[PDB]
This record gives sequence, structure tokens and C-alpha cells, in this order.
Amino acid sequence: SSQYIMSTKDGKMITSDSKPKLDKTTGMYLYYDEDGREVMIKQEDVTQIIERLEHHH
Repeated sequence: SSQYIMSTKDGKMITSDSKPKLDKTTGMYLYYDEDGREVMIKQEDVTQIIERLEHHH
């Protein structure tokens, strides 16, 4: 239900409907894209992970 957004050091922004899972072996954050499969983003490229809560449930 919560909405996730990741901010990239370069200034970009990325959304996801699932909590991105950090893979310490590769320092890669796995997450799911809109209408699609999983995708990868480097841990070091991510400045923050933002959770936006749902309240109208």
C-alpha cells in the first residue's frame, strides 16, 4: 500500500509500490517498476528512500 520513492545523487527520482530491498552482496537496490518487472539501482547512487503512508484505507 505505501508508496516508495528513491532519490538519486544525480538529481533523478524513482517511484515503486514495494519497499526496495538492499542486496549487500552487490550493493544493489532491487525494486519494481510501474507496469513491469524488477529493476536495479546502485546503493551509492541512492541518497534516500522515502515511504509515503496510506491513510484512506
